[PDB]
Amino acid sequence: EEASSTGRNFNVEKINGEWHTIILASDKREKIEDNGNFRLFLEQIHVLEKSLVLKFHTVRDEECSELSMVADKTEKAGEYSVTYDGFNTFTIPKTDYDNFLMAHLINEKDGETFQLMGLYGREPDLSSDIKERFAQLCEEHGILRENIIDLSNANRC
Ligand SMILES: COc1nccnc1C(C)C
Ligand code: NA
Ligand code: NA
Ligand code: NA
Repeated sequence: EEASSTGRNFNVEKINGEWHTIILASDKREKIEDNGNFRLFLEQIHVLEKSLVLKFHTVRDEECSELSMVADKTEKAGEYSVTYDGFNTFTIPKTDYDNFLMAHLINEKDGETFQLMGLYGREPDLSSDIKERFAQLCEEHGILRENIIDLSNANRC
């Protein structure tokens, strides 16, 4: 069974736990390239009453650094906000809880904005069919495949 965070049948507790960044995408590709601030490797999501504690690691010169961030629920169901290199809001348009999680984020910094989409897996990689489903969701948001970066060959420290 699949659900969206914005949907009536969403069960937020079910996204608690281990996750790995499999693919990232953006309509501002530099944000997720090598030294981009949004090239984040998710490790776990801790579900709380009104927030999600996101644990990531970033990479610089082949060196991993831990980074934790707290996302608060906003006034719209299924939407979360978090301060990180600007003001961010995100939703989970599709997840099956047991294999994948697809997030759609809007960042706003210095009066600008960009979209980020992420595909996270319970294991360090996902099937090619789920990766294709993610590409389809990115296309629905006007993000070209050339702006989608598979990081499955580089998500471990
Ligand atoms: C700040 O939020 C993020 N940044 C980069 C990748 N993924 C995320 C969360 C949406 C999980
Ligand atoms: Na809104
Ligand atoms: Na959407
Ligand atoms: Na959205």
